[PDB]
Parts: sequence; C-alpha cells; structure tokens
Amino acid sequence: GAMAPSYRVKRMDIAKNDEECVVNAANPRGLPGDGVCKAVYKKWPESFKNSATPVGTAKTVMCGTYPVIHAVGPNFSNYTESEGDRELAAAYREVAKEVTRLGVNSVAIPLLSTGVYSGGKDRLTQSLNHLFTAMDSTDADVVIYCRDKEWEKKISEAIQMRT
Ligand SMILES: [Cl-]
Ligand SMILES: [Cl-]
Ligand SMILES: [Cl-]
Repeated sequence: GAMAPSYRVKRMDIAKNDEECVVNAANPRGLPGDGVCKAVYKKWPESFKNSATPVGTAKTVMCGTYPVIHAVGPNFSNYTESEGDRELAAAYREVAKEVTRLGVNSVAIPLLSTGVYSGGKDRLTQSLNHLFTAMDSTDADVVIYCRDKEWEKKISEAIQMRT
C-alpha cells in the first residue's frame, strides 16, 4: 500500500496517467464506446479481450502486465434514479475489491456515469461520494481524472475539505 494513502485530481486524459493501473468507464458489452472508454480502447486495446461484464460490476483484463479494470456504471437514461444510484455504488465497490486484489499502490479513476451515461444530469457529487465510500478503506493512492475546469476545482475542493 501507499505510505500515506491520498486522493488527488488531475484535469487531463486518463490514457496518459502515471498510476499502476487504470479504471475504464466501460460499457457492458466490451465495445470501444465513447469518451473515456474510447481513449482507453486506443491506448490499451488488448485489454478488451473478453472484457464484457454486467452493469454494477468490474472485470480486470491485463494489457501486457498493466491492469485495466473495466467498471460498468449504469446509464441513467435507462435506469430509475433509485436503481441507477444502487448500481453506481455497486460498480465502485467492485473497483475497490479489484484494486485490493491486484496489490497496486496507485490507481487512476474517472467519475463513473458522469458523461454520456449521466442522463443529462450533473452527477459529480453523487459519483464522487460513491467513489469515496468504496475507496476510503483501501490503501492505494487514488488519482481522479476529469476534463472540465470547473469539475477539477469542485473535485479538488471536496478532497481538501475532508483533510
Ligand atoms: Cl490531455
Ligand atoms: Cl459516462
Ligand atoms: Cl469532467
């Protein structure tokens, strides 16, 4: 584990991360997709062999020796707010189990269900709080990746408030 486990946020493409493993914001069918998923497909295409997994789960596939944890958040256009909330929390719990199983000291993670699966709603606080609930008990250094300047400031504020 990391000596003093921390949370950090960076505004840049997760495909350029400096961590020991990456979490993909995957679709259930293991398709190249859009946004984060498409960037992950371009950088680690080998990790999409048999990566299909249900909503609310995570499935890790190696690209060489680099782990890609495919985490499937719900698409809020299809689920109710209640059911989608439950599946989003479940996907993050499965990411924490995989990060622990892998023995990594750091992990790069995007905010699940905040892009095209958001159902047109701002889900920064919802998704980030489920990330914290799952990852708080792990000892890996967590680096959250985002692309929006206002989201970077809000995620950074939420991290600092708890310290
Ligand atoms: Cl970039
Ligand atoms: Cl998304
Ligand atoms: Cl963003």
